[PDB]
Amino acid sequence: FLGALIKGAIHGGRFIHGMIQNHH
Repeated sequence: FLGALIKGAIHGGRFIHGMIQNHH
């Protein structure tokens, strides 16, 4: 029930595109 794929949210939510949830 961790939910978080560690590597701290992929890599910190910026590798893809702002986490797609942070984007800009």
